[PDB]
Amino acid sequence: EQLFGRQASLSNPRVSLVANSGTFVMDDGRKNHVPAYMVAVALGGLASGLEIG
Amino acid sequence: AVEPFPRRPITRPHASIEVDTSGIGGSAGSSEKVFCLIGQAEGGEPNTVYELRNYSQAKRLFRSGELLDAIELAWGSNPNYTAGRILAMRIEDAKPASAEIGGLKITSKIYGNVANNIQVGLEKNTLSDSLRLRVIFQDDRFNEVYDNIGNIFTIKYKGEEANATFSVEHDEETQKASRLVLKVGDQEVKSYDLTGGAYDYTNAIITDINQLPDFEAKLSPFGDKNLESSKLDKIENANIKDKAVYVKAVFGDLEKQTAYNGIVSFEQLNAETSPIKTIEPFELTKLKGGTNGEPPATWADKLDKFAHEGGYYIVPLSSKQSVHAEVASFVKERSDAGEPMRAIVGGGFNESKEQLFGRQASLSNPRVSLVANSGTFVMDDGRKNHVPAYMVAVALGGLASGLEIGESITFKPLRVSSLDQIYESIDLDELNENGIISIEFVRNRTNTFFRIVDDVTTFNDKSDPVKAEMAVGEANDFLVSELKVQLEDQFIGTRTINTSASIIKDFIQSYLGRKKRDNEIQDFPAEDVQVIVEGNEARISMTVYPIRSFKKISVSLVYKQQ
Repeated sequence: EQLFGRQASLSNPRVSLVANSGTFVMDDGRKNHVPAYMVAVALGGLASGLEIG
Repeated sequence: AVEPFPRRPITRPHASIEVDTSGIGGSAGSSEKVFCLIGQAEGGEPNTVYELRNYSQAKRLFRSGELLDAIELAWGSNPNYTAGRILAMRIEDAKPASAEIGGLKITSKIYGNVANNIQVGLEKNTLSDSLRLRVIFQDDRFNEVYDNIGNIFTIKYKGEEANATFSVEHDEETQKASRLVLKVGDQEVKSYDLTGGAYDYTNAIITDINQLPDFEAKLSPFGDKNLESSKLDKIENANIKDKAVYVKAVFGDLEKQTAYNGIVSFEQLNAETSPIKTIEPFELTKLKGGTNGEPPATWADKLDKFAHEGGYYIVPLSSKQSVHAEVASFVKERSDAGEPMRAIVGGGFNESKEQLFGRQASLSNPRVSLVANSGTFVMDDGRKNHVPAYMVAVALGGLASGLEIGESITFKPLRVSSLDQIYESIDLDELNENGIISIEFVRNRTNTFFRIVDDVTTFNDKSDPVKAEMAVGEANDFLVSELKVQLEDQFIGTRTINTSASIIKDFIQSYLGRKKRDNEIQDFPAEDVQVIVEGNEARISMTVYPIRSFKKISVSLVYKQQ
């Protein structure tokens, strides 16, 4: 519902809203539990690597 | 014709798999020609012709009936000679079912007695001052629900002034409500006529109201609501300073969403110049008045519907002699008009050969062939059905549709499980000599076949193959028709500045030579062509030898010593 609240406030094709939050295992073996905007980086880093098509 | 069903909109990318007793069934194969059928059939629009490419569409639209069984025979009779595309129209003049409750006239997209099993109802959503809808079609178990119906956006006035009022006016001449005015403290800021122009959409109104420093119009997230302004509802003096003032288009929201329902159409009840009966919640109630009607005494109007459709083969699923005459007259008309066709007919169970001769005596036409045998077929789901001849006629029609133009149905096998009567050699000869097409049984060491003995039309004379053998006549038919239409395009259709008789003669000879190079025709006389031109008209005459098939073999044996 809060996600829909953000959707209600914001509806723009130039932006996408990610909902899930999780944890990542990183260098040195440390695993960090992080908010969604860190997941957003993973989506952004992925999309950056993918080709245009 | 019309390919009725477009895509279903989808929501998510996924793969789903579900066990079932039955599959998707047959499929239309590549074909030069098209196959037309008429018969008893539940579902679909009466007096409308539908094109089918797959058995799934036939199930989805022609929900049940002997017609749907006929399609299965057409594509299931032989995988090698699978029948081509299909044109179908239901004989029964079914009716829709209707419900008129709660300010709404509700009618069924489905036509027939099934339509009365549709239930639709509205409910009041106390949580958001809105109406709610549910649609259930119990036979197909199709359940649909809509919520927050009618409410688009909310307005709040934020200033300290005593009173803010929201008003919408009504036009009685057309029953529309096309004004929306915001007033605060007996002073007006703006007024939006909802009759197009400046504020055609509610989107602009929301933008307009939001610009006002003392107001905010906020979009409801429950369902896309960008309706045109004219669809807003009658509203009279709503206090904008309060917690929430709703802007409502009850029918407009219903009109958009309900268009996507697969079962129902909605109309807004006019009272019985009468004002609008208010759309209000009501119990989920059955639709009523949907029936199958009765078939017409004459099928001529139905057959006239197929003119200019290109279906070479047409089969009526009936045994009535008068109906057969109607088709024969209709086919005769189309052939002269420039649309050649062939009709396949067969009536009743185990009908007497004398009665077959009675039909032959009444009817002798090269454009039609009469099938005598009746039998039973094993079909999908393991059910085996014992059926009249006109269902066998479909198998012949479906077979002939799959075969190439130059190849006859003669002697080809058939999958029919069994036949009512097993004609003897003499019995078969009498039928074939009298222009009756029949089925023959043979037995291998451990195999059994049902074969089509030969191609013969009701026309009896053996003198002219084109009259007798439909395969030969069909080859001539497609040859001429394909030639003329091409010729029309080059000279009549396309802008031609000049033309001579000899030029036409060369073009004709070029066309025929190409056919021989494709093996479509075996031989012909090159010098026999004639061309005459007379003002705006030209006469063309030519001859081509029909193909001859292999019929008789006689053998004798001699035993000897050593």
